[PDB]
Amino acid sequence: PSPEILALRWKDTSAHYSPHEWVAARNVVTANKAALADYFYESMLADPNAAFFLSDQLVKTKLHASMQDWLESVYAAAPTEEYERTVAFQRKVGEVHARIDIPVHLVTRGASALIRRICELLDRDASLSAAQAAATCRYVADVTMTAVEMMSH
Amino acid sequence: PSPEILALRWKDTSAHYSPHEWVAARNVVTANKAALADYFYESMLADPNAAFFLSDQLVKTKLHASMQDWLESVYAAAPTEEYERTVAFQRKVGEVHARIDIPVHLVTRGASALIRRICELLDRDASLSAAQAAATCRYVADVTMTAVEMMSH
Ligand code: HEM
Ligand code: HEM
Ligand code: HEM
Repeated sequence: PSPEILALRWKDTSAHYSPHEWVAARNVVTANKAALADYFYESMLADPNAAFFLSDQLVKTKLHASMQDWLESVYAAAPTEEYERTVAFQRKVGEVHARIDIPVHLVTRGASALIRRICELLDRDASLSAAQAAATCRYVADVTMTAVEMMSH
Repeated sequence: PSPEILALRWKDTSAHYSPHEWVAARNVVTANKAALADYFYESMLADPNAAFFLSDQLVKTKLHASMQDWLESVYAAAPTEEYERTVAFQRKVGEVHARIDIPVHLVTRGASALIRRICELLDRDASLSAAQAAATCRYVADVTMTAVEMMSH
C-alpha cells in the first residue's frame, strides 16, 4: 500500500505506548546493538535451517551491520516521527529477503529471539521500574511484529 | 493458501523448539487461561481504540470464552500435531475480526500484551529454569506472531 498508509500503521501502533517507552527501548537497544547483532548471528548459526543461508566471515560482517541498521531504524521511528523512513526500510528488507528466498518462518523465529533478548535487557536495567520494563517490552514486541508484517509484504 | 501449506507453516515454526517448550507453554497458559482472558479484556477496556468495540457484560462473557478457546487452540497444535485444526481456527478468527472491522494494529497490540504476560508467568514458574523460561518465551512469541499472520490473511 501507500507509504502514507504504512506510516500511519506504524504511528497507530506506536501511539499505544508513551514516549518514555519509545525512548527506553531506543536507549537500551542502541546501547546494546552490537551485542544484539552478535546474538542474532549466533542464533542463526545454531539453527540448521538458518545456517543454510550463512557462509563466510565477510557475510558475517555484512549481516552484523545490517542488523544494527535495522535495530536503529525500528527504534528511531516513533521518537523522531520518521515513520515513513522506517516503513520504506522495512519494505526494502522484505524485498531483499524475498529475492534470496528467506522463508518467513525463519524471520519470525529471529524476531521472537530478539523480543526475548531485548525484554531481558529491559528487565535488567536498573533505571526502569518493573512497570516500565513491561510496558517497553510490550512496545518492543508490537513494533517488532509490525516490522515483520511490513517486511513480509 | 491451502490448509496443507498453512499447517506446514505452523509445523515449521513449532519445530524450532523442543517438546519441553511446547508442553511448558501449554501447561502455564492453560492453568492461567481465565486470568489471561481477564487480563486481555482489561487491556482492551483501558485502550479507547479497543474499548470502541466493547459493550455490555454479555459480550464481556463471550470475549472471555473465545480468548480461552484461542489460547487452547494455539498451544494445543504442536504438542498434539493438530496443525490443521489450529490453522483453520486462526483463519476463522481472522474472518470474524475482518467482518467487524477490527484494525490489525489492535490485534497486534493485544498479542504483544499476551506475549509479555505469558512470559512473566514463565519467568515466575519455579519448575522452569531460566533457560527453559527464555526458550518457552521465544516459542510463545513465535506461535503468537504466526497466529496473528494467519488471522490477518
Ligand atoms: C528479525 C529478522 C530479520 C531482520 C530484522 C533482518 C534484517 C535484514 C536487513 C536490514 C538486511 C539488509 C537489507 C538491505 O540490503 O537493505 C538483511 C539482509 C539479509 N538477511 Fe536478514 N533479517 C532478518 C532475518 C534473517 C534471517 C532469518 C536470515 C537467514 C536465515 C537472514 C539473512 C539475510 C541475508 C542472507 C541478507 C543479505 C546479506 C547480504 O547482503 O549478503 N535475515 N536482513
Ligand atoms: C509471504 C506472504 C505474506 C506474509 C508472510 C504476510 C504476513 C502478514 C503478517 C505477519 C501480518 C500481520 C502480523 C503483524 O502485524 O505482526 C499481515 C497482515 C495483513 N496482510 Fe499479509 N502477508 C503475506 C501476504 C499477503 C498478501 C498477498 C496479502 C493481500 C493481497 C496480504 C494482506 C494482508 C493485509 C490486508 C493485512 C492487514 C493490513 C495491515 O495491517 O497492514 N498479505 N500479513
Ligand atoms: C491476540 C488478539 C486477539 C485474539 C487472539 C482474538 C481472538 C478472538 C476469537 C477466538 C474470537 C471468536 C471467533 C469466532 O467466533 O469463531 C474473537 C472474536 C471477537 N474479537 Fe477478538 N481477538 C483478538 C483481538 C481482538 C481485539 C483487539 C478486539 C477489539 C478491539 C477484538 C474483538 C473481538 C470481537 C468484538 C469479537 C466478536 C465477539 C462476539 O461474538 O460478539 N478481538 N476474537
